[PDB]
Amino acid sequence: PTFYDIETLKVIDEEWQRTQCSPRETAVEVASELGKSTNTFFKPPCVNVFRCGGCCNEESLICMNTSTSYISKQLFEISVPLTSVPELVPVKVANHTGCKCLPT
Amino acid sequence: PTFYDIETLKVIDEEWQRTQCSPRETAVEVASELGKSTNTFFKPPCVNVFRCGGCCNEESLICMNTSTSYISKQLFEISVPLTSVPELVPVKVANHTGCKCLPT
Ligand SMILES: *[C@@H]1O[C@H](CO)[C@@H](O[C@@H]2O[C@H](CO)[C@@H](O[C@@H]3O[C@H](CO)[C@@H](O)[C@H](O)[C@@H]3O)[C@H](O)[C@H]2NC(C)=O)[C@H](O)[C@H]1NC(C)=O
Ligand SMILES: *[C@@H]1O[C@H](CO)[C@@H](O[C@@H]2O[C@H](CO)[C@@H](O[C@@H]3O[C@H](CO)[C@@H](O)[C@H](O)[C@@H]3O)[C@H](O)[C@H]2NC(C)=O)[C@H](O)[C@H]1NC(C)=O
Ligand SMILES: *[C@@H]1O[C@H](CO)[C@@H](O[C@@H]2O[C@H](CO)[C@@H](O[C@@H]3O[C@H](CO)[C@@H](O)[C@H](O)[C@@H]3O)[C@H](O)[C@H]2NC(C)=O)[C@H](O)[C@H]1NC(C)=O
Ligand SMILES: *[C@@H]1O[C@H](CO)[C@@H](O[C@@H]2O[C@H](CO)[C@@H](O[C@@H]3O[C@H](CO)[C@@H](O)[C@H](O)[C@@H]3O)[C@H](O)[C@H]2NC(C)=O)[C@H](O)[C@H]1NC(C)=O
Repeated sequence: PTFYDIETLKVIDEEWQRTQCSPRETAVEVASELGKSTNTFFKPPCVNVFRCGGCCNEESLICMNTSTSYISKQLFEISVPLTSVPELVPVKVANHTGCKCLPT
Repeated sequence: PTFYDIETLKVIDEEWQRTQCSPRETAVEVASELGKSTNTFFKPPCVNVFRCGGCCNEESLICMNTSTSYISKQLFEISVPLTSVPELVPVKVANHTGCKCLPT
């Protein structure tokens, strides 16, 4: 075990660690998380919340949220066509606060 | 258009911008990007590369890579069972360097 050897391996592990199941910030399209009837739009269409992702030690395991809170995010509801008026509505979208690899 | 009004809207747009199609760093499981025959493992199993994602202005559009480079990432190949020895191999994994919303 030379000294140059260690550093690289180290670094590779840090790589491996940064890929592990955690709540990472992601872009969620609000339509796909609700009923979305009769072409009631959103603007903006998407929102930045934290979500679970990343790899697991064993294959059968998956990154699943173990806890979740719900942020409120002001958005414009546009029903086009057509009317009248889009209003500033606070929609509740799931922020994942806990994760763990699980079955499945 | 009051002054408090502006700030919030501003901020919401910045939200909207941060969700738009771009190359964002993500965790790729190396098995799923190759042949993966006869249970030839990897360790670590995953790797941090840049990939395309995010929302698009219109619905029919998707974030697609328009350019891609290929990073080389030293990994351990373990064929278990079983032998012999896992060796430090440089695998070539796709780093997305360009994106744009497209059809589809
Ligand atoms: C893990 O996070 C997900 C979000 O990705 C959570 O799923 C959500 O769970 C809530 C609460 O059960 C669901 O709200 C429900 O919606 C139904 C019908 O759409 C409504 O009738 C109920 O009254 C309720 O409000 C929501 O649908 C669901 N969202 C999804 C899956 O898209 C889940 O709760 C989280 N799980 C853990 C372990 O915390
Ligand atoms: C949405 O979920 C994200 C992540 O799941 C939440 O961010 C997390 O907030 C918690 C709050 O306790 C942070 O815990 C602590 O953070 C401080 C930061 O200095 C740290 O010193 C402590 O050791 C501890 O970790 C956590 O770090 C943070 N995670 C990330 C990645 O930002 C966020 O709060 C959730 N949104 C809301 C408002 O519920
Ligand atoms: C967008 O990025 C993707 C990666 O997610 C690129 O897909 C990859 O394209 C390369 C080059 O065509 C493929 O390599 C090929 O593999 C086949 C068989 O597996 C081999 O026979 C060929 O000789 C070649 O080396 C690779 O399979 C493919 N990877 C995927 C899709 O998982 C794609 O090139 C990028 N597109 C743009 C617009 O740059
Ligand atoms: C893998 O792809 C990522 C992103 O697709 C590459 O990161 C990007 O690298 C380019 C190199 O030109 C950066 O462009 C310039 O970055 C400097 C940073 O100070 C900035 O001042 C310039 O305005 C310009 O944007 C780009 O920012 C950067 N993107 C991110 C999000 O990091 C990365 O280089 C690719 N891996 C390899 C080695 O091919």
